[PDB]
Amino acid sequence: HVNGKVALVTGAAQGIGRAFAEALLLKGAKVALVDWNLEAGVQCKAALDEQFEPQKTLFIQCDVADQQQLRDTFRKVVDHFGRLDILVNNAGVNNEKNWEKTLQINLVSVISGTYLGLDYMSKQNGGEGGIIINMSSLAGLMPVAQQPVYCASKHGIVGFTRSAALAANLMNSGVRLNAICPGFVNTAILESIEKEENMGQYIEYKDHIKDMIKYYGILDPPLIANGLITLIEDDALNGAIMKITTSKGIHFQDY
Amino acid sequence: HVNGKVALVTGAAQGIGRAFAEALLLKGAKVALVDWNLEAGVQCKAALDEQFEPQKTLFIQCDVADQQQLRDTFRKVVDHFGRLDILVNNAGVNNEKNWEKTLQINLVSVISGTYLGLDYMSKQNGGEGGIIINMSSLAGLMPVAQQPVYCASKHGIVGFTRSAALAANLMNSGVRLNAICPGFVNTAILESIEKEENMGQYIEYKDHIKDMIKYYGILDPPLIANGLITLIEDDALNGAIMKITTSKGIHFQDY
Ligand SMILES: NC(=O)c1ccc[n+]([C@@H]2O[C@H](COP(=O)([O-])OP(=O)(O)OC[C@H]3O[C@@H](n4cnc5c(N)ncnc54)[C@H](O)[C@@H]3O)[C@@H](O)[C@H]2O)c1
Ligand SMILES: NC(=O)c1ccc[n+]([C@@H]2O[C@H](COP(=O)([O-])OP(=O)(O)OC[C@H]3O[C@@H](n4cnc5c(N)ncnc54)[C@H](O)[C@@H]3O)[C@@H](O)[C@H]2O)c1
Ligand SMILES: Cn1nc2cc(N3CCOc4cc(C(=O)N5CCC(F)(F)CC5)ccc43)ccn2c1=O
Ligand SMILES: Cn1nc2cc(N3CCOc4cc(C(=O)N5CCC(F)(F)CC5)ccc43)ccn2c1=O
Repeated sequence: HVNGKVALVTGAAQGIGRAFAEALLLKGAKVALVDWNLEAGVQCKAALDEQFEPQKTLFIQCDVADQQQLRDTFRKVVDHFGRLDILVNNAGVNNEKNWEKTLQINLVSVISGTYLGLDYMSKQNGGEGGIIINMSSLAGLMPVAQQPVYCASKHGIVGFTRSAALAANLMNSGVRLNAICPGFVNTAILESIEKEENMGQYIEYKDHIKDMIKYYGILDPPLIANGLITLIEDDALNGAIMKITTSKGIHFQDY
Repeated sequence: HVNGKVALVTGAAQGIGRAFAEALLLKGAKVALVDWNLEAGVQCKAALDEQFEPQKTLFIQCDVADQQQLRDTFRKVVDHFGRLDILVNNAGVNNEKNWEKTLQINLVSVISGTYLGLDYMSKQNGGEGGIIINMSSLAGLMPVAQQPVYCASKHGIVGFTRSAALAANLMNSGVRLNAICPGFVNTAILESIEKEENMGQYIEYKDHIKDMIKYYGILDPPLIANGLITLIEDDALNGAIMKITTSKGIHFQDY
């Protein structure tokens, strides 16, 4: 189901997004790597081009929270690769200080990107259907005392995705929407909990998170990519909230 | 436990917010009615003045989604009444068409209002503690096919409020933060499901909501206000997610 498909992955320069790009590439997708960090993107594209044919990937610099630029980016992806099959709204930040920007990136941009994915992929517009995967977190399901707004953002993604999936069935768009909710993942974002710039008033309680990181353990990005691929290959999965934890592996929130 | 306390209720001009204001007035609070609807707000305070003493209420016109107005409105309330004890972040809209505004109103404003509430009320800032109640919805706990962004916003409030409650404990702020998640309530917002202006692309699916309304029935605003009073009066309730249904009345989400 993945071979020959065109995926747009936001936040693809590193971490989970990069892992998605690699997993999709390994299974024969073409991937637009979309990220606001041009330097990390360049390095990512360089590394991918050592493992994959260059025609298989495209780097586009975009701040997903800039809606005009996001729209431009979708236009570029479809102009470059001719179609869109898979959208992964993966970009996210931890910033409890500039918390409005956290909401803009983590939630608003997931909704706007989702809506663009439906415009490009819905059968209602003559598309072939497709899949949209949105990156939530266990923080989308349970509280995080040291990051309430991050928590808010990931909760929003759960409710939004479950609802949009239901609406997709009703509209016969042919688009399946699912969300992934990882435990801690071994990526650079974990570093953010050390910085008053990112934690603001919550910086003083950062060691509680550091303890949870060690006691729950951390997930390898490839494992999340495995979850991604599962979602993409199983066309029964719509509205699914996929949980990935070190203890229970890849499973689902039941409602 | 309520007598002589100062309450700020957003969305106070009508609906659940008006019910909160009345319930609080009945229990001896002073209430700042904050709402963007000048006409409704003026008539609300006029109606309240016929039943309660005029000095117990202050109407302030404010778009809560305008953070500068919100901040200013907080300053005017505390200047007028001399302190803040109870913040009810109750304003919300249903608008899946200009869904960015819906997030600004339903989620951004709840967080910014909460943060303002804590600025005044936290012990660590020279406050004497108090309570913040956020208005979620059952849409904060489950999907709504015909209003995905409303759902996202209400989910956001649940994640935010449970998280901030835990933080308030860590920080010994002396503030309790709870959320209420009603089923359908007999207010003017129910009319919006009939309008393309509010429903946008989901307008064609509104009958499903209408069917749920007939299925579940409709709650009276005063019952919701009874839920508010329960939260204010019980100092053991922090991070509680109160559900109010026709079937079960006032109860709590168990996690
Ligand atoms: N790592 C974890 O523990 C964890 C757990 C649960 C969920 N998540 C979520 O997984 C997703 C991926 O994060 P990660 O762990 O790989 O972190 P990361 O910080 O290493 O990678 C995030 C990537 O997104 C990009 N990005 C951020 N804001 C952007 C914007 N406005 N426009 C474009 N690109 C932007 C960054 O430049 C970066 O390349 C995020 O949504 C994060 O919230 C992470
Ligand atoms: N009525 C329901 O079935 C139901 C169910 C669950 C939750 N809720 C929530 O209850 C709350 C109260 O809504 P309601 O049912 O009383 O509806 P309503 O439309 O009758 O009242 C909402 C009030 O909020 C005000 N408001 C809206 N946006 C504002 C803004 N930007 N700035 C200032 N004031 C603003 C409106 O002017 C109005 O007076 C909302 O948060 C709503 O989402 C309602
Ligand atoms: C059984 N079990 N339960 C849990 C609960 C987990 N939590 C609760 C605390 O905060 C979290 C944050 C994020 C999160 O998205 N992060 C980490 C902090 C950040 F880097 F800033 C942003 C990205 C994910 C999960 C959790 C984790 C593993 N867990 C597990 O294995
Ligand atoms: C057991 N049980 N389960 C449920 C589920 C309910 N739902 C799911 C569908 O949508 C909702 C919307 C709102 C909501 O906040 N609204 C209504 C629509 C609006 F006017 F536009 C905005 C404000 C509230 C609840 C529900 C309702 C009662 N329920 C019950 O009693």
